[PDB]
Amino acid sequence: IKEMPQPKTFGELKNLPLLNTDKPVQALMKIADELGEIFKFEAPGRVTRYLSSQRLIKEACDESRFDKNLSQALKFVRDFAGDGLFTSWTHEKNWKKAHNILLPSFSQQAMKGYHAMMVDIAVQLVQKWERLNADEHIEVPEDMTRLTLDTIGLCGFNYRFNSFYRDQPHPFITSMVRALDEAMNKLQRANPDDPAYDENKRQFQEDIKVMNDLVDKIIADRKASGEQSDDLLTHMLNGKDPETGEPLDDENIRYQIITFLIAGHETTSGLLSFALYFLVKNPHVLQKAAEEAARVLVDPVPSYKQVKQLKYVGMVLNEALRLWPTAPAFSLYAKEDTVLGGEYPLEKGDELMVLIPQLHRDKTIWGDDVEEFRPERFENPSAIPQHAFKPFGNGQRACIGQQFALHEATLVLGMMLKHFDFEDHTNYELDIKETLTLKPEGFVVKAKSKKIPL
Ligand code: HEM
Ligand SMILES: O=C(O)[C@H](Cc1ccccc1)NC(=O)[C@@H]1CCCN1C(=O)OCc1ccccc1
Ligand SMILES: C[C@H](N)c1ccccc1
Repeated sequence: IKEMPQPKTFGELKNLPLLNTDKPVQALMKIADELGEIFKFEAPGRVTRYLSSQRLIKEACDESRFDKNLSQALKFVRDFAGDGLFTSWTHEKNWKKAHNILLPSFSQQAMKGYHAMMVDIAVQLVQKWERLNADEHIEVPEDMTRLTLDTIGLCGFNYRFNSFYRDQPHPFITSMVRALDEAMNKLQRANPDDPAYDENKRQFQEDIKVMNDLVDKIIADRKASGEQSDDLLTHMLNGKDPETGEPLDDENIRYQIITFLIAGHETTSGLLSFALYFLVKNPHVLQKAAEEAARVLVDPVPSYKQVKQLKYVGMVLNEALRLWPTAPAFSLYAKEDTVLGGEYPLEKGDELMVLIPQLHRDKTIWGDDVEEFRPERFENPSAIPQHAFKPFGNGQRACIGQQFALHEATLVLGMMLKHFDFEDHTNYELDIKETLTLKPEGFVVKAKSKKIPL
């Protein structure tokens, strides 16, 4: 039994001003490097503890001992995501209900049904790049977000955002991004009292109304037509929870749609961006990956079966998730009084934060080379210890979208590597923008077509 280290303090603000930065996760990563596997973090009326070691995170991941907590970031996202899967407590009736209805829609099996629609968007990405002139470059995060948003639109609700036809966002996305922006900015802030932030508050209320009206219309216009298009919206309108026997009500369905639209703008787009970054910075790896893409994707249109064969492309994506897990933290609470790691006594209710990028750098798991991009670490998936690798979180509150994310990222990265050579023509310096998620800002490449017909 021993006392926790704590980073530097600002009198009565405690540690809060440490979050007065547009890169809080990165600042928390540098604090973990200084203080080690566990530190205390206090704000006025709040105390959490950041975990960085596999030794302590394997205990936090014990579902008999700890459950999902909504962090301050999750409570602010709930103002527009409501009791959707990502922002609901495990004990809220709508969590288990929604989880049991949607779990079949997100299985490895359901991916065979989404495949055609994903390919439709991936082919739009490849044609865009095939049609660039010699002088031009690729804005990598911008194009990946166009792809992932369009993919979740079409598979989710049979809606085309047509992001490859635009350089200005949909009225929904403007509100959605501006809501999320306001939600992360609030973390550091003084209070919800300053008249200054009323304008930020006014705007936030108009954005919640805009997202709510446009998604409530979508539900309404789909119940209008009676059409049964095999999409998440159909599954949610017809689907019945086997426990309660009930379907979701229209309000919860609107919350699920908002939740899914954010995920598929903010997470998979980041994975693909990091993955391409590590590939252009590691030529030997790009070469192994492009060899597999060219051998496997022998048809102009990739099949489900062919994407499952891209083992090494899978390993690249897992290595990108290891260094830069795009949803970098999740929050837990003690269900009862308990002792963490034989050393840190917690009371019932006490909060933990899992710093996933730090977990993924634990030299006692991964060796001394933790900063190296080596997809070969993942050649043998049973060599990875339990709870050493948690990019999709933990237990029943893990990412429902995991197989959807990996199928889309494997398909698209497969096709990119099949169709183009890539040049890091600016020698890009990694600059990680923090929203809810991580993305590489300003990441630009050139592609040189291999002139393979679609
Ligand atoms: C590479 C992409 C993604 C990563 C790294 C990721 C990561 C995560 C993680 C770490 C959690 C746990 C959060 C927590 O404990 O607070 C989570 C939950 C969730 N994710 Fe994802 N995600 C990704 C893509 C997606 C996609 C594409 C969707 C939807 C189509 C999605 C939907 C969700 C939902 C609904 C939850 C809450 C599930 C529940 O608790 O019942 N995610 N994700
Ligand atoms: O939101 C929190 O409670 C903490 C930050 C905090 C604020 C006030 C007092 C004490 C701690 N959040 C976090 O540690 C991290 C860093 C910034 C975002 N974040 C987070 O966990 O956001 C929720 C989230 C959403 C989506 C994906 C991962 C994580
Ligand atoms: C990280 C998680 N997959 C997420 C879910 C919904 C909205 C934003 C993020």
